[PDB]
Amino acid sequence: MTEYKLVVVGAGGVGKSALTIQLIQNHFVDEYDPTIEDSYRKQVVIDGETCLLDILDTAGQEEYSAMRDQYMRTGEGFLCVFAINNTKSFEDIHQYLEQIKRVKDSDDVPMVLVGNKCDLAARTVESRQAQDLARSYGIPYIETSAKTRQGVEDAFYTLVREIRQH
Ligand SMILES: Nc1nc2c(ncn2[C@@H]2O[C@H](COP(=O)(O)OP(=O)(O)NP(=O)(O)O)[C@@H](O)[C@H]2O)c(=O)[nH]1
Ligand SMILES: [Ca+2]
Ligand SMILES: [Mg+2]
Ligand SMILES: [Mg+2]
Repeated sequence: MTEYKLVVVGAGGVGKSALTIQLIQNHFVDEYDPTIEDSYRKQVVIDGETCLLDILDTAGQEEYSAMRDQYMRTGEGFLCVFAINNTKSFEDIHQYLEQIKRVKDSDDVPMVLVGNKCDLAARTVESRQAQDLARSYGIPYIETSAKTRQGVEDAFYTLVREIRQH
C-alpha cells in the first residue's frame, strides 16, 4: 500500500479545513475555527490501487508562518488553495508556491492550484487569471466548492496522481 503525504496550504479562511474535512468525513463545516496544524488519514482506491492518504491541514494565519519550513520539507505534494472571492488570497498563494520551491530546492514539486468557494457569486478572481498562474508553474488548476463537494475529489486525487507520476 503506497502512502502519500499531502499538504494543504493557503491564506486564512480560504477553506483548507473545509476541503479536507469534506474529502475525509463527507460533511461541510459551516463555522470558522482557525487551524494551527491538524492531521488526517484515510485509505482509498485510486486507479485500482489502494492508497494511504496522509493529509496535513495547515495554518493560514500569518502568526504560524514559522511552522512552514518543516512541513514543506516533509510533505510530498501540495494542494495550494485560494478563494475565488478573495483577490488578496490569490496574490498570496503565489508567495506560497515560491516558498515550496525554495524550501525543497526543486522547480518540479508536485502541486495543484485550487480555486475554492466556486459556489459563491462574488467572484473577483477569474478562472483565466488562475489558469495563467498555474501554466507558468506547469501545474493543474481545479476549481472546488467545499460546500457543495464540487471538484473536491478531483482536486485531491489529481494531486495524488501528480505525486505518483513524479
Ligand atoms: N460558501 C463556501 N464557504 C466555504 C467554502 N470553504 C470554506 N468556506 C467557509 O469559509 C470559512 C473558512 O473555512 P475554513 O475551512 O475554516 O478555512 P481555512 O482555510 O481552513 N482557515 P485557517 O487557515 O485559519 O485554518 C468557513 O466559514 C467555511 O464554512 C466553500 O467552498 N464555499
Ligand atoms: Ca455543517
Ligand atoms: Mg483551517
Ligand atoms: Mg479583476
